[PDB]
Amino acid sequence: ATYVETDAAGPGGRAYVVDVPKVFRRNADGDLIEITSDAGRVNTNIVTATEFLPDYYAVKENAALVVENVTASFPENPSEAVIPSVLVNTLVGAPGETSGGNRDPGHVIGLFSETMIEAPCGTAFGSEFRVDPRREHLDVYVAIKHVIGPDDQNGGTIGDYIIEQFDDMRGPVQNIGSLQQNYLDPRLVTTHLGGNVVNTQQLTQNITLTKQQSGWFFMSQGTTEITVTLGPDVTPGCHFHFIQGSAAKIKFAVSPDKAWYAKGNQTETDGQFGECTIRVYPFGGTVGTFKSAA
Amino acid sequence: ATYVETDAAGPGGRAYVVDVPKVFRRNADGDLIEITSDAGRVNTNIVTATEFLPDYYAVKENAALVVENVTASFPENPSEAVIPSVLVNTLVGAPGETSGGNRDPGHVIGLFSETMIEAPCGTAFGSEFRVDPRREHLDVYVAIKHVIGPDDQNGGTIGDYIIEQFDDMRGPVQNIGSLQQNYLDPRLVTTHLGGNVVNTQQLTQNITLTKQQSGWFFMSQGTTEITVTLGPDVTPGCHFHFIQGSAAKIKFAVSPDKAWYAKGNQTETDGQFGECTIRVYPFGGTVGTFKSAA
Amino acid sequence: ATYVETDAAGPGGRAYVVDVPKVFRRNADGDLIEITSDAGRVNTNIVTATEFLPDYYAVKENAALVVENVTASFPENPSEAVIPSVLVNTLVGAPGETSGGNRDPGHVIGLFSETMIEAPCGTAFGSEFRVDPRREHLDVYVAIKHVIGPDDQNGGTIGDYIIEQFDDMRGPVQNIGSLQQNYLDPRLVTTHLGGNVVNTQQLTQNITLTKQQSGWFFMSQGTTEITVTLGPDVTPGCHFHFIQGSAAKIKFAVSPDKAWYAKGNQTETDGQFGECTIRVYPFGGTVGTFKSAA
Repeated sequence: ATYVETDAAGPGGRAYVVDVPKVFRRNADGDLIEITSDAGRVNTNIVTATEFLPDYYAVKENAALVVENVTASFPENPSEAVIPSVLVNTLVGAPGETSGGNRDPGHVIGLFSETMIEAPCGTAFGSEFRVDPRREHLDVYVAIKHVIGPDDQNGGTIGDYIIEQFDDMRGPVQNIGSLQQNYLDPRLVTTHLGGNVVNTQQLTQNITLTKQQSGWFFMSQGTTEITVTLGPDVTPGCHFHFIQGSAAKIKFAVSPDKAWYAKGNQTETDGQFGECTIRVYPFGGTVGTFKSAA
Repeated sequence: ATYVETDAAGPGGRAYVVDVPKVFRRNADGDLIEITSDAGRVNTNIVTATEFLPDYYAVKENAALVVENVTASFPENPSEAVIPSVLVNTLVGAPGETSGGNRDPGHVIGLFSETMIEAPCGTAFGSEFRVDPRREHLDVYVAIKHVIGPDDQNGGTIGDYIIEQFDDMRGPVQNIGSLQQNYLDPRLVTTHLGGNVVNTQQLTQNITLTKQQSGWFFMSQGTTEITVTLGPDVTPGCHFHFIQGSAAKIKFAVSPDKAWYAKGNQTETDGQFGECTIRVYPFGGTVGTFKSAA
Repeated sequence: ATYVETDAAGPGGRAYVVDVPKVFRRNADGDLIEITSDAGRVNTNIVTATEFLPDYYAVKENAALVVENVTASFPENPSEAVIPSVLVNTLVGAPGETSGGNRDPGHVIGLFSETMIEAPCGTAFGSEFRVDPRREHLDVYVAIKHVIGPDDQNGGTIGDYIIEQFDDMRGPVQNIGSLQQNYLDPRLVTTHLGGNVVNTQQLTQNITLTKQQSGWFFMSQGTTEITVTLGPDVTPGCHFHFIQGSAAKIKFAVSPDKAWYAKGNQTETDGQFGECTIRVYPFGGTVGTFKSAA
């Protein structure tokens, strides 16, 4: 780190020529930040309790970190450049280097959002996506977009890909009152071009159907009769399928608020290999479509 | 000053360190210009975008906040820790105290994303999840991965959990053209294990089927003749189901751009409980499977 | 350069000042790179990860950016105010001005996540949402929402509002091992009121069924018989729908691992307008519900 006379600063310029690729790390209130082109790292904030002010300025003044990006092109030349607001670039391994990596026990996270709740709270939001078309027309908006780079530039191989992955914690977690997934606006259309898989189970004891049992396949296996009771929590719209693979018969019952509706008033399957489709319609309309054993 | 083996510049080290959080540089005029930077909790950027350039180095030149996190390890000792590029924590209630909380009117949000529109905009992205396997092999990729704390370490309870909620805004918004959820790659293998609910409708008058009503279960009610007309918008591949629960007949009509197809050119139902399943197919092939009344 | 005491770094502050307008760094190749400050926060970090420590305090040490929000409120008067943690406000055009814009080739991204791979890796997460109810009870939690400003506040229009978009990259991308979307907790209940669209195709030669083809509709065209073989990859819980669209019969074959199962061991459709519903059940039970040609 000296002042030298070099041509890189001009025909006869002078410069400070610190001679290490990892130039000044700088010391913040405890940590070496990075090259002297960065800012503070750890941010904390405490908000003051107030009333409901559903305004953008109000939530801005309550926010802990505010990032805003404004683009202003000319009317003659509306630009076509990609303008992200927040760019999080997770990188593993230095470019041009074949050193190290991360193993299975650990994992790298592009963005970790953790909810820390220990006080009585009404609702908590993990994310939110709002669009405000104040003045103009937007041709198309997408909340979540998935892009994978073409193989002509990326020679790597991805063994497995998951769009969305949800584990099971029936043992470790019991305090969840109810977990669901709601789409209250039927305007959307699901253009699912792939396959699908549904749950299946074999019945041997009498069961009470709820909203979770919507749509699986039931196998009546055993010798004693198996009774299925449609609980009051079952909502119109779901459907269940039953097929008998054994000699045991299948009995059906409904909640008092549901009135049985069937062709011929049949309350059980006719025989083995007989199909039974149970469908629920508004104001408690239970319809059981039966198929002959033969 | 001085050069140190900090180990914060990789496994090797050998970086240059300055022991104060602010450094400066004297320009030609004689006044100091800061080399470093430190912004508060509010950040603002204005960009005069040039022509389209899909280069990551060019892309980061327009972002208002760029975050990188590089993981480096020895080739013989790959890392096994967890490396989140960005960590955001939403804490309610000071630890060691249960005082206070948030009711229904106020909702704590881990991450807020929103947009204002004031100029003609082509398209807008609420998020984007890219991946570039530039050189090496990656085993598993996950876009969104939901985690619930185990109850052995969590004495509290969660009454309701929603992995995704989309409300209905029939009244408040009417400027939206279409609502879509596209999966343009049939190579996707969706795996489900929960339940499903299908919207159900009771038909009583003339109806022109569109994209929104696809996949539903329709009920024939009343005595007057009910006609279902398939408009041009109905793309191939959609499926519809109809059940005649009364004596009202059901007629089927197709747009002139496609030809109706059924069993024996039967363009109507046969009677009560005569179910018709309509499946559209390319080249204008609209097939209808008709079920006998008895 | 020497540390000095100046007011330019705050009232009664100290700094590290270089007395030359140009400061240079020697990179790994010996070239000189000028050190300069751009616009926007460039928060960056490099981590030499230790062993696996799955603790919040431990993991927070490896984050390039940490945001902490504590909404402590009084016990007798809990708050009812919306309090986000990270607020992102991307907008186009200043309020009150219609000048300029951004056409379709360009776009704005609310949060541009990224992931570059240069070294072998085990697991990568695009994002992660976690809830930790240590002490108290939470009423409702929703991971991700979708809120659109009501028209009484927004005067513009939206063309398309895509909840989730996934394009097709068969050409550019062929190094992907597989594409999946797994839900391995059966307790989940979904309420999809919108339309559902699946993939349909017409057979022309002998084919082998895969997981991607589950839940599709097929028709046989021509005169030569077409053989459909269930591949070894087929697992229990799938379903396939087949209809003979022409005079050519469709023969059914099963891999040695799976066992064929049908009413009367009917391995092919009798004639045109026949129906088959092939469902795979535990222990390799490939059971096919059959409907005759008529």
